[PDB]
Amino acid sequence: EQISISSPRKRIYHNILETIGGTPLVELHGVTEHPRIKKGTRILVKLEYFNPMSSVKDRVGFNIVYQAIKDGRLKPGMEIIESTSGNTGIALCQAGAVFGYRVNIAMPSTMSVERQMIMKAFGAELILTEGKKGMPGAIEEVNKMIKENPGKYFVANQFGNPDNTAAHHYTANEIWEDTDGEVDIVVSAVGTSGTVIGVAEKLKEKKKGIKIIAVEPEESAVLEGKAKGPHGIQGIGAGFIPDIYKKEFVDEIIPIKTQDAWKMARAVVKYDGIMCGMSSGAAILAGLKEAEKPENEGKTIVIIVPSCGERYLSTDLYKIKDEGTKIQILDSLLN
Amino acid sequence: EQISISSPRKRIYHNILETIGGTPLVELHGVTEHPRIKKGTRILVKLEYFNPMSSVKDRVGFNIVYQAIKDGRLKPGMEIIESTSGNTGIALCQAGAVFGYRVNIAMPSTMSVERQMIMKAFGAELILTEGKKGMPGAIEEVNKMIKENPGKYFVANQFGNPDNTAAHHYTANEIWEDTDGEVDIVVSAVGTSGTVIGVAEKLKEKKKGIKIIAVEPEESAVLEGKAKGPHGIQGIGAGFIPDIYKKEFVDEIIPIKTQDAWKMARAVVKYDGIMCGMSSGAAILAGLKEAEKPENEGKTIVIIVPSCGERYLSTDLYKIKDEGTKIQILDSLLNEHH
Ligand SMILES: *Cc1c(COP(=O)(O)O)cnc(C)c1O
Ligand SMILES: *Cc1c(COP(=O)(O)O)cnc(C)c1O
Repeated sequence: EQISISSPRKRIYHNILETIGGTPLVELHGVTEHPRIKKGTRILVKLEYFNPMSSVKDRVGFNIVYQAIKDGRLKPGMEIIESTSGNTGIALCQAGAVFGYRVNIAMPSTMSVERQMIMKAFGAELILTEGKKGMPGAIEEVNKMIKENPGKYFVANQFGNPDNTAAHHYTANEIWEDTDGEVDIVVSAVGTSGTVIGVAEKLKEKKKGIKIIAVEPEESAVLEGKAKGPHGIQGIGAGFIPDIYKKEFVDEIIPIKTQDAWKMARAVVKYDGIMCGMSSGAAILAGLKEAEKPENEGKTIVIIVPSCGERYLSTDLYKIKDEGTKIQILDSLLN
Repeated sequence: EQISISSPRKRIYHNILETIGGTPLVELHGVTEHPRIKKGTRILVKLEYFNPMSSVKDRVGFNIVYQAIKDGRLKPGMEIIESTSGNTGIALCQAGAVFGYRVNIAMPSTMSVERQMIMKAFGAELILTEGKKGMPGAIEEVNKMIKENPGKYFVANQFGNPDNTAAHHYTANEIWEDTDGEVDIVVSAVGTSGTVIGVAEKLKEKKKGIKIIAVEPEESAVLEGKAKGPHGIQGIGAGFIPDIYKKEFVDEIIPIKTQDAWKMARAVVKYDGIMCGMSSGAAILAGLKEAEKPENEGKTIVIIVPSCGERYLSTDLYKIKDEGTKIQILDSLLNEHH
């Protein structure tokens, strides 16, 4: 067979923010080579690290800040300020630099040492919190900071800001377009849940039969009624239900163990040559568990890949190695 | 003024390899705001970190393996090898993974330890040579391996492989289409020279008068006949003139100093929100200087941005915090004369 690379975009972008979105939808083949996965069943991954700062959050940082400005909620003199688990902080720095607004961030030193190492360069100004802080380290921090410093700050409030969810109607349109309306199932690991709900509401609008599946850490299955627990899937498992979350739009929630998520992440880069992050591992494994169900035969399954594994080198993601063959590794992951 | 994000690609890719190329051409603004740069001249950057592994090398690693598999130089039973500790090794690992070929990358033990990890992630067999030996030590190991194992390896040979250069006819094609034939000048920091020449070859077929400019470390201006020397602009300044290099296609060569390249890279991310790498900082500076030249008013200048600054967090790229207002920094970057 022949392999054709991408053609010219035929567009000259005015600024980096215009290169956000329109991320590639790619077929998985290596990790899908399994007896119970029919050839008619298509498993596609939507690579969000193709965004300017390699994360799905690029859509969110841009939208939150952009709307706030056109709204009047953010105006000359004020400053953006948020508390995040990583990529959101980065996307806000990217938007701030372009719009000319100084950014302020507060995150838990426990996520990924290199996310902390990106905000400075952009012109940001940090503060970081305790691990096991989960959010009281991210969230509250800014709360107090703003408090006495009145109408000077604009808080992103990613977990409750509707402009987060809204940015994903584009993610949804992209999925619908790229599959020419064949998308049957969409799988998404949840952080703020802006992606899962934003996509769900926009796709349901185009076709109600689509099944929306949320993915969360088994060690902190909060969407499934459990309590905040410790886990290693960076980017998700906030430890509480986001205000922007709407269960009515989610059909099934799948819990994934931190380790299986890492292991899946390893198989995906090894057998498909796609270097996805930790949360992507959880999303893909859950997507593969759907692909083997008898009633999903022939269906088209789209899985969001939030980030790239390179932003996790400092972690244990690629530390331990896996024994056995591919089919061997795939079996341990599915059963 | 309205800001519109990208539209759906309206396409499903058979594999990651197919998402290579077709990189974005973006207008620079913040760093072009200096009295000596005219309002007409257009300064654009081609972001090659939009490739699947964030570097211009994805095009090269792909084409080398693809062309070899097509010609029969690479076949079942063989393995890929290459002494490289940069982006090319990563590029080859990605191709090998998809095409199903074992990859072997040789590099000094002591350096770039998780780029190493990135490579091991793809399942690459790392060949760590003696630290104080450097790249020459790794190349010696490669030569030793292929010599003791005749017919077993396929050497990428990025500095002398015509398939490197050929890959950039696409890069060229993209610049031509994206600028609707308007491109006047192309600036490219040189590593293997695959980019500057592959683009020049194709573009000089499109129209007469397209200026091709190569950029290199001012501390190792080998293309300019100077002597090899120590510099800090990763990705370029190989220290010798690559076999695929063809002086005929290059109109001008601009030497850029290491810290200047770094200083530009910071200004670009800070004032344009584009986190480019070291070599990108060098090319952009070079490109900006061309933009202040009287004869270049109203022209369209295209600058290649080889990689993302995220792959340089362990270096001193962002360690130094520049003092001064934006104008002070830009003015300090463009104050050299004649
Ligand atoms: C932010 C982030 C997510 C977010 O999922 P959402 O539903 O959009 O909040 C997922 N994965 C990673 C790695 C992230 O950084
Ligand atoms: C590979 C690479 C280059 C290459 O320049 P070429 O003329 O194409 O060899 C430049 N910069 C960086 C960072 C690279 O990795």
